[PDB]
Amino acid sequence: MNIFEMLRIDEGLRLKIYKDTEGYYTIGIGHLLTKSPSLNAAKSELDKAIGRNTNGVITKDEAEKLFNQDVDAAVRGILRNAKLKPVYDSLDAVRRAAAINMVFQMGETGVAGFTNSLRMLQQKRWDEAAVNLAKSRWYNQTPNRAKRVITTFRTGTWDAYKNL
Ligand SMILES: [Cl-]
Repeated sequence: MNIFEMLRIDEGLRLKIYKDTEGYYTIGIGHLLTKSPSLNAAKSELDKAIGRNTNGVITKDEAEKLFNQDVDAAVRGILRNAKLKPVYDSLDAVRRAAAINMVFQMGETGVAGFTNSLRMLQQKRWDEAAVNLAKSRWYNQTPNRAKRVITTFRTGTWDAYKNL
């Protein structure tokens, strides 16, 4: 298991434009295109992302290319953020994956707002951090995925992803 396999499990893979859990146009492995309700606007973003005039449809190779870029962007966002970087630096590689997962799903700004959870993670108060993380719109809206990510933070193991 690793961050790529982890996010592949959590996001799935779809080669045609679809709507994510919030109703936003998305493609591939959870690549958000736009928050606009316009499918045309989504298609425009897709073509710009891929570098060709698509039919709202991409190849697996293209989906994986975007995915790698998005994983990179998440790590980049963490390392450039004053609130996220020290917590990330403080973590083991398994828990680092959980942090990347959250940033991939909700963005750097959203994750940086988990101030109290972040503090508990940096203190390595795993059970307390887990309890705090679950007190969120995030957990309520995507509880099964959030449970997996929280279990990863709680245990520093891949146990939540091993049956998957
Ligand atoms: Cl599930």
